[PDB]
Amino acid sequence: PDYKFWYTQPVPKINDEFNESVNEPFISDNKVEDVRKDEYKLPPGYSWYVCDVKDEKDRSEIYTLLTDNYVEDDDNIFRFNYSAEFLLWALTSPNYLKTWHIGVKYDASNKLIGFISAIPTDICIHKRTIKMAEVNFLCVHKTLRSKRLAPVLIKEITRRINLENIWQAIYTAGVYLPKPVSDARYYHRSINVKKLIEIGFSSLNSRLTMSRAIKLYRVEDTLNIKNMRLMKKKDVEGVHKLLGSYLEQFNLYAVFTKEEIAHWFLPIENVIYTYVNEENGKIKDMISFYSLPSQILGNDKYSTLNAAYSFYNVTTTATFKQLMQDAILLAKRNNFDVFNALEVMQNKSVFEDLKFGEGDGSLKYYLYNWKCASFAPAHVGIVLL
Ligand SMILES: CCCCCCCCCCCCCC(=O)SCCNC(=O)CCNC(=O)[C@H](O)C(C)(C)COP(=O)(O)OP(=O)(O)OC[C@H]1O[C@@H](n2cnc3c(N)ncnc32)[C@H](O)[C@@H]1OP(=O)(O)O
Ligand SMILES: Cc1nn(C)c(C)c1CCOc1c(-c2ccc3c(c2)c(CN(C)C)nn3C)ccc(F)c1F
Ligand SMILES: [Cl-]
Repeated sequence: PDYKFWYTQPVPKINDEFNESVNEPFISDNKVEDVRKDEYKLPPGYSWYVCDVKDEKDRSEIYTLLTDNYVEDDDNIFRFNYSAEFLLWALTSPNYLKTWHIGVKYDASNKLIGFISAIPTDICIHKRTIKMAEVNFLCVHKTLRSKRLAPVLIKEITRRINLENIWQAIYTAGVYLPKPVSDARYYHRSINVKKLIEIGFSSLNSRLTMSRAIKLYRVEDTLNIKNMRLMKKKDVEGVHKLLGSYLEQFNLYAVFTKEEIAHWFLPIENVIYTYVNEENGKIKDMISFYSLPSQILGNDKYSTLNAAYSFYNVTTTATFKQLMQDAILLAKRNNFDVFNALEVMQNKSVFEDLKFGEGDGSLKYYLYNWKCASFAPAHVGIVLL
């Protein structure tokens, strides 16, 4: 309603809208020399802490903070449980900066109570490519909510990003803020349907008995693209071409270098899965999904929902439906309970046929210090972790 913090920031007002001829910063001609060199003031008893995510102990402190205090679903039934190895992968992409991994400690206990992170990436927005920061993993301890700590974290990481002569950022949130460039509902494809029913993720009715639900979501254990196999280092050049060509159609996407392709797609158990179809030495199809479990709050039988999240998928030798059918199958083969996807890129066109259910909310895409026309989520070509 009031947006007292966000209306001090270079972002659109709630009722602002720009036509497609507008694609530029709110504030231009920024000078690194004029950026503040002092850290933002914290309340007494709290201090900034630079986290070394490559140090197991520092990384474990971040892991604990998020496990206990990060995103929950709208009904406080699930809480994200990013693994420590996932956080390593998500935060140490090519040319990342340690000083963009910012913690807040409570001095008396020496314990982390706040975190925010960014990584650098080239972002193409309406065909214009801008060096940006991708902001993620903003988290304040549950006991310290609504004390205006989040604006301090946001202003401090803004300052540190500006020190590197970067003046734009991309971020996503479930909360509505000024002002989304796009808004994407999420959908869920049941794989282990008995577990999903028992934990309250899915439901039954008189027409859909347990046995009927299990049969509805049963899948054939045979791939439409028979040679889909785990990506290897030799495939980096081919994935770079296949995905890079595909993404140029969208209004918002990351312009991956080959080093970034290797980092974001080479498979890591329980973190990132990429499968490729190689034909005549060329990569002609790819499937990828990442592992993001949710802790199941207060369930005595199951502690974790094992969820695969659709990442980037491209096909040239099958239909997109056939490709995403294989994606579901590959997630099932890797013991995931549910396959989750946003209505971005071509995804929505397969949701009905492949038996996805609509979820309870949406993920909003935002840019910082950029004015441009908004667009439908099918024009979004980027997925943030
Ligand atoms: C050039 C470089 C620029 C770099 C920066 C680019 C921007 C990056 C922006 C960050 C991108 C994050 C990407 C992700 O990580 S999205 C993941 C967000 N994390 C969670 O949801 C975890 C669980 N919740 C929490 O930890 C806290 O509730 C957080 C920390 C989220 C808010 O803490 P708290 O609830 O204790 O609130 P407060 O009293 O301190 O602060 C209230 C103010 O903060 C605004 N708020 C609330 N939630 C969010 C949110 N998710 N993005 C942006 N702003 C948010 C809110 O509208 C209000 O402002 P205004 O309404 O009064 O104006
Ligand atoms: C399961 C589950 N367990 N928990 C704890 C939730 C919230 C869910 C729903 C997940 O919804 C998503 C999200 C999705 C939706 C909201 C999100 C997120 C992802 C993120 C993480 N990144 C993108 C910032 N933050 N927020 C607020 C992104 C892509 C999807 F395909 C989803 F199904
Ligand atoms: Cl200020």
